[PDB]
Amino acid sequence: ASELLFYVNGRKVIEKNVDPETMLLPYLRKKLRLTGTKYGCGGGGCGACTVMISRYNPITKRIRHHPANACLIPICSLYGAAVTTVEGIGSTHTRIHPVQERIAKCHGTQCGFCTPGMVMSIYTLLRNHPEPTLDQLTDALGGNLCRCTGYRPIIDACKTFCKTPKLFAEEEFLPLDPTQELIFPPELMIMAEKQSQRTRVFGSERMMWFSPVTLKELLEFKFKYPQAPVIMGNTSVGPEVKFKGVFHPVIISPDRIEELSVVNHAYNGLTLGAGLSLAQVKDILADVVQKLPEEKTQMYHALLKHLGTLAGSQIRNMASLGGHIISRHPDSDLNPILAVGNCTLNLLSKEGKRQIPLNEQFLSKCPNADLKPQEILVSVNIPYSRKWEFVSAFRQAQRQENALAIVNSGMRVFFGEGDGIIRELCISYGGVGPATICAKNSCQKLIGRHWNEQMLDIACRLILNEVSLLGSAPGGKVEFKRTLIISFLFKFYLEVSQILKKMDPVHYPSLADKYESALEDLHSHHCSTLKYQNIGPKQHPEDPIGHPIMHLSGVKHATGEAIYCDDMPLVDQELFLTFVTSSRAHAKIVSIDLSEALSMPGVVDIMTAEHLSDVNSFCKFLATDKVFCVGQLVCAVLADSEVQAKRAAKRVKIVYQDLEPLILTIEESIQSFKPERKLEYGNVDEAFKVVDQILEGEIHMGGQEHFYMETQSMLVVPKGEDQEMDVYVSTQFPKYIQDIVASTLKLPANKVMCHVRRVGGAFGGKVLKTGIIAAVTAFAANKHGRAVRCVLERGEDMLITGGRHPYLGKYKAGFMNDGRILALDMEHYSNAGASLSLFVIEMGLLKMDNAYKFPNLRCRGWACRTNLPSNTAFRGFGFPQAALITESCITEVAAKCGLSPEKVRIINMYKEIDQTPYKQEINAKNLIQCWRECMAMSSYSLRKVAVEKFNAENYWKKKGLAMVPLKFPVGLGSRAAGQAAALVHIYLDGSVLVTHGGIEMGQGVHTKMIQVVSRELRMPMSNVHLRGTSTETVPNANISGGSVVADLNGLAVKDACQTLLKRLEPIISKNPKGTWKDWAQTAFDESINLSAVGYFRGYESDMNWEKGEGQPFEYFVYGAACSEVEIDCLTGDHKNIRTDIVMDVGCSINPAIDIGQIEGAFIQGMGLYTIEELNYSPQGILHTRGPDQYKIPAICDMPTELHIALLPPSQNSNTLYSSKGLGESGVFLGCSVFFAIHDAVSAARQERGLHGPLTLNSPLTPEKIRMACEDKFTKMIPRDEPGSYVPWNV
Amino acid sequence: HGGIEMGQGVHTKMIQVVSRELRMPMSNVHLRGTSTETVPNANISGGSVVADLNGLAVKDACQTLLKRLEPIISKNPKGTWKDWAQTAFDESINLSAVG
Amino acid sequence: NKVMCHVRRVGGAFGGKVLKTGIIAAVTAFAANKHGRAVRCVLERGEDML
Amino acid sequence: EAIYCDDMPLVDQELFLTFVTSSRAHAKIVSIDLSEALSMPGVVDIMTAE
Ligand SMILES: Cc1cc2nc3c(=O)[nH]c(=O)nc-3n(C[C@H](O)[C@H](O)[C@H](O)COP(=O)(O)OP(=O)(O)OC[C@H]3O[C@@H](n4cnc5c(N)ncnc54)[C@H](O)[C@@H]3O)c2cc1C
Ligand SMILES: CSc1ccc2c(c1)N(CC[C@@H]1CCCCN1C)c1ccccc1S2
Ligand SMILES: CSc1ccc2c(c1)N(CC[C@@H]1CCCCN1C)c1ccccc1S2
Ligand SMILES: Nc1nc2c(c(=O)[nH]1)N[C@H]1C(S)=C(S)[C@@H](COP(=O)(O)O)O[C@H]1N2
Ligand SMILES: Nc1nc2c(c(=O)[nH]1)N[C@H]1C(S)=C(S)[C@@H](COP(=O)(O)O)O[C@H]1N2
Ligand SMILES: c1ccc2cnncc2c1
Ligand code: MOS
Ligand code: MOS
Ligand code: FES
Ligand code: FES
Repeated sequence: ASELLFYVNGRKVIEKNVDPETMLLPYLRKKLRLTGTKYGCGGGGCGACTVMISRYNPITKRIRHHPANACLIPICSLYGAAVTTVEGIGSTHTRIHPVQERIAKCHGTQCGFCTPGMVMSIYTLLRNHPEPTLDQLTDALGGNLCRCTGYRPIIDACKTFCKTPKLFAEEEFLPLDPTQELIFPPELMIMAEKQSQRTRVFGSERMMWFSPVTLKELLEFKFKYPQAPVIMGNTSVGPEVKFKGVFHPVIISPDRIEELSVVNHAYNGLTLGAGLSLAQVKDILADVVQKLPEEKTQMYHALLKHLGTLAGSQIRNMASLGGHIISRHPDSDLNPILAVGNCTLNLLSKEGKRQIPLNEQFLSKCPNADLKPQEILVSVNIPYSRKWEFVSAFRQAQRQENALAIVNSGMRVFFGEGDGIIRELCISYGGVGPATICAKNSCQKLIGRHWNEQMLDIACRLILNEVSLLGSAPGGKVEFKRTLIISFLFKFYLEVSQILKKMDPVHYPSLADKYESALEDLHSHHCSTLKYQNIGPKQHPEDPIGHPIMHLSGVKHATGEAIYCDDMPLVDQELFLTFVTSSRAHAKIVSIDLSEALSMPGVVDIMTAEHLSDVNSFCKFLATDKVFCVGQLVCAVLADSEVQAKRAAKRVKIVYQDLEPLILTIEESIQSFKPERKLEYGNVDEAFKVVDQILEGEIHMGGQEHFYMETQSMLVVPKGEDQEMDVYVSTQFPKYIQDIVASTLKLPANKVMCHVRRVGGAFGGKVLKTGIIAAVTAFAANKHGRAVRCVLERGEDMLITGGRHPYLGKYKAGFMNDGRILALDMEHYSNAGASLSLFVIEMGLLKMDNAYKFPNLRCRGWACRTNLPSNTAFRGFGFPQAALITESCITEVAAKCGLSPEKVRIINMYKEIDQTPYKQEINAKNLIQCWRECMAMSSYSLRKVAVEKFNAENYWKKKGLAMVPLKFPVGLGSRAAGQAAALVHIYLDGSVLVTHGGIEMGQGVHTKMIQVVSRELRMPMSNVHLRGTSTETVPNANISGGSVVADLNGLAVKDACQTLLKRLEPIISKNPKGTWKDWAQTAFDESINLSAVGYFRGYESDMNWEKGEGQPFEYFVYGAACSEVEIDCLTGDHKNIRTDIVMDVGCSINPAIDIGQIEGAFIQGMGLYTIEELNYSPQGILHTRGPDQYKIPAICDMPTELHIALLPPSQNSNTLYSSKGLGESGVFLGCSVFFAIHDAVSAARQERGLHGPLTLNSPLTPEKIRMACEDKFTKMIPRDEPGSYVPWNV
Repeated sequence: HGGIEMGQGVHTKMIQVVSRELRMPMSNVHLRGTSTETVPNANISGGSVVADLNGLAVKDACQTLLKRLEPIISKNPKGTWKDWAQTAFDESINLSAVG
Repeated sequence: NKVMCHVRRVGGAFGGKVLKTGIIAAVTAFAANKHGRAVRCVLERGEDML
Repeated sequence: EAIYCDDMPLVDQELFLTFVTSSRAHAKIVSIDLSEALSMPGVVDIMTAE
């Protein structure tokens, strides 16, 4: 019956008979046509859907602004609220807001897909803190992920708001005017001013939603519908219904009930209301710890600590305290701390008040200790600590911030009296079972004992007995979890045996000098410097080549006006396509049952391989009789809406029959015929006879998800004449989309056109699978004579799409005692997934050499078919894998030689003039110069001894340092692959329209082409415009990949402009002072054509793989990278302190864009080598929930200090304006972090007496780090027999 | 091309021109329409000369394409257009032309 | 370079789809831009003749 | 199946433009009153030369 009234961007919104299942993110985009708020992941993780919620409190008479993720907000909970969106704060047609201006002009957008989310986080903080500190801004951005920029640009923009040659003019930014901000809509203030008691009701066929606005009403609805969930923030229930198949027919969702918002400062503690957000609790507790004595604020410190790392700011401002406590997540960070602190819950029912303790039995949901079905949590009591009462909280995860815990803990002690006899003890752990667990029996046995090391040894063992983990346990990481449990117990000992020394120094002993670093955690600050050339006096001041010109679409990224593929409006009567994918790794499809699915609401069609017949293949789209991996396409469900399609897809019943063998690993794939790729240089077998030492070793390397922020997206629109299709798709290869769609429809290419304006990141993962999906989508569209849209959710996308190839490298190395590798016999193995990969092996081998001359070399490679998602090409294209393995070989030799890796790197380096394994002459002057400048700027030698100084002084924390050189050759297989084309029109007003085969993915290609046009035609960039990329305008264009897009399309764009000048030479000479409008007009008047095709034939390139020699590369991008880290030997955490990068780029066409490519590549590499990890079960299922969640780098992961230098220009008359195409280059430089961690672990291994075989694999995770730092805790843990259990992973 | 189909059958005549000049069936040629995004600065479709003048421009483009493909066509006289186009791409010869 | 005009076919013209067509398109595009919306203008036969 | 301009599908949220035309051959426009017209259902805007 009730109406849903709220505001969005100042404008009233009324929905009558509203569906209560409607979420805000869909509503904004589809119903309000506000497409700036984006879909990234759909679980609150990435912050792409960040918005501002505003509410008036009629009691306190103040407007409260908080951030939130729109993907989890149900619109029925917005009654009387004011949503603000990226569009709301400014636009190009109104006026640009400063946050929008600065994030763009600081070059903080590349692909731009994360920009609106960043803007709304920044904007929201500024509305609460107009004069902020940088900490407050970076804390707000804790939940905001970016895959392109590396964060530094966004942090520079944040600094401009903080009181305290460049890429951007900070002084030119208009100042923030807090008095001229958006007024909170006055009507909502009037609505709140009358405290209506009317309980609101919304409904549909599926759901009934009750919003009680009083406590009396709330309890009345809790009696009626006892099993209905009380929705507050929807950050627990929301993700469960979204992808754990849960459904609630009745929802109770109360408004701000004053009893649930209580903040009572009691005599013996405080009572916090169940409706308070976690962010509000953090403020309340941060306030009291600053104004009460430390003796009483012990519990509030522990909660503060874990609230600092709990998700990001968006989830904290949504999630409620009561919701946290009641939802009882096993990996809850707060509940273990609450468990140990004698906290009690204030319950309330219709039939009265009640109070129960928050104990292990409550956390394990024992009915007699739980809430009754008819009652609610009103508030929680958290008492003040007494004298000699101490509490600590610990946690470890994949990264420091915005990531679920692997293990966490709360631990309390009580001594009383003052002596050292322990009188109470509660020790709770999370992430080690289905619920939070208290070691009640261990603690009972420890009562009466003293606080000494003899307690620890026994306390560790009976804890290890009590908190048992089966080797098959959910989450995996069993051996690591075991260690963390006792390693936190060790840290707790040290914290307590220190506050005791502080308070009572004569009785208790001082800590061991080397041990003290265990207590301080690894915090952060973000410093950076950017060196580059700035030509110059010779050049015309309006020539834009060399200048740091902002990305053309950058401000539109900031305002949300940039249209990405799904942002295209609803086409009349369009349908939606979604796929049923395989749930088995290698099985026979015995049957499919579409009966229930076909009958369901909105369903137009469901296609199997049968229904595609002879057009189910290219150069198979849907599975036929067998499946060969999880995530393979099986059915295509077509419906009138997205929800209807997803619903019907879940009721498609497929039954399988598993098949042997189930091949998952590379070793398993090695047991018909694979083609070999080989490089022979010198004579390896004779070299092995004349070397001081021989060394065998290997390293495995994990894959990598692309994690483009824009998921796979397309709109396929049939014209309704001559079977014409228009295909709008986020892809890197329009020509391939054209071909596969045309082929599928059995049409000539002239009927199918593919159009691409922009792609929200790609990195290689928007090519082959994109076309398969576009082919299937276009089949449906043609079949039903309707436009069809296919956009994948993040889970589907990661499963359906591939990743980077996992590698295995095997090497046998002969070397001298000074560290010269005179013989090397290399083997590469790529994990291909279900299909072939060999392109990647080839580039692996050709770029394997990197910075080093290997005078006798035998490099061999083989792609390996497994039953996992079919992996694709990735930014780096074999080099990140092939380079790491040679550095691994170098590091193992260094160890045997007693020399540092950097001495072995410099002794094996290519000389100024030298030759590659494939007989190409190279000028490695800039390789050497990059290495030297990187040693100098980083002050390597001085920091080297500072790290050795630290390591000799610290036992439980170590630092490490590494430097790595870069040679990234650029060049495709052949001349035809590197050809490119453009089309340039000059209109009679003098304005220019240009286009070309290249695709904007965030790399700023289109910006560079306008810079090229500006130079060549001698006109401002404002006078040139580009719409996008199309097969209708420029045919037969090659893939946008290989670090050469701007490089090659730039030459074609140049070619077109020069053709136009040749024609206009007569016109220009007769009127030198004339404008372009005059020249264009007088050209038309004299019948001179003002349209021209541009063309570049391509770089000459060849490779004879029989002989193993050729000229495949046009030029070489050189560099070096130094990185420093500190590790936590107890937990396995690490911090990246500093990273210095020097890079030969030739003459940069745009140093803002080119520096942005280095940072992005570097951070994408850093992730690959450290924190990015895909977990697969023994049955080939990808794990995607809990601590198994996949984590790209965040702001917390970004190096604290970052220096980037570009080497002065080098003159290369074979490329566009002597520039070098980077983009892929910097990825490998992130292994500097890998080897810095490798060094740090070696320091702990040397001190402790652990010599010999140190092979750490990539990704170098906290699991791998901590288990490498062996000690009494690693040797102590329980261990299972290898084959006695089935593991969760590997 | 810059010309507009008003019912006078201009587009039909341009495909007839393309069919003669490239020596291919009319079924192998397609036209979608007219656009300032593809062909700039086009004069009015009037004066009894639309097909007349746009036909000469369409002819001009086809001949430009043959000049480039003359090497390709002589080495393989029996070949199809698919073969000639493919081998043109393989040898970095442009297959787009203004008329 | 910001404005593109696309024409697939015309259902007869004979000279009468030039100057007034552009006037109407100019006015129509002013509205579309003003309100940030697609705008369609199709005349009835009486209006058209007048 | 031949698509003419008005045969193009409804674009999402598109508006419609129609003209008020002159009913006199040579006269002065002493005034225009858009008051009733502006208040009526669906009306987004009415433009004069102003
Ligand atoms: C992206 C993301 C990251 C996260 N990261 C972390 C992390 O790092 N660490 C961590 O510890 N947690 C994390 N969480 C979990 C989060 O803290 C909880 O989901 C949240 O605290 C639950 O609060 P809520 O208000 O959303 O509960 P809701 O989803 O609204 O409700 C959950 C349950 O509690 C019940 N309930 C709620 N209020 C009451 C009441 N007053 N009386 C009775 N029953 C009630 C409901 O009936 C329901 O069954 C994360 C969640 C997300 C989505
Ligand atoms: C590669 S040097 C270069 C690069 C960009 C521009 C430029 C020169 N000129 C020359 C002025 C020309 C002379 C020829 C016809 C058009 N008029 C404007 C400008 C001068 C002043 C403002 C903007 C520009 S744009
Ligand atoms: C102006 S003479 C003219 C006009 C139209 C066609 C034509 C000749 N040819 C030549 C065959 C060419 C030879 C060159 C390459 C392509 N093959 C088909 C045809 C023969 C048979 C069927 C259709 C056609 S299309
Ligand atoms: N922001 C952004 N940068 C990116 C990519 C991307 O998808 N987004 N892709 C990379 C890849 S894999 C390649 S091959 C190059 C291609 O463009 P370029 O040749 O102009 O550098 O861009 C790189 N940089
Ligand atoms: N069916 C049809 N035929 C038509 C017209 C038309 O609108 N429809 N316009 C005429 C006019 S006024 C001119 S100028 C010519 C232009 O086309 P052409 O030069 O190709 O004949 O077509 C003539 N024939
Ligand atoms: C198909 C898929 C990926 C590719 C990456 N780089 N070059 C060519 C490719 C062809
Ligand atoms: O060539 Mo980039 O898409 S791996
Ligand atoms: O030239 Mo025809 O439109 S009178
Ligand atoms: S946070 Fe909602 S889209 Fe990723
Ligand atoms: S620009 Fe931030 S995700 Fe691409």
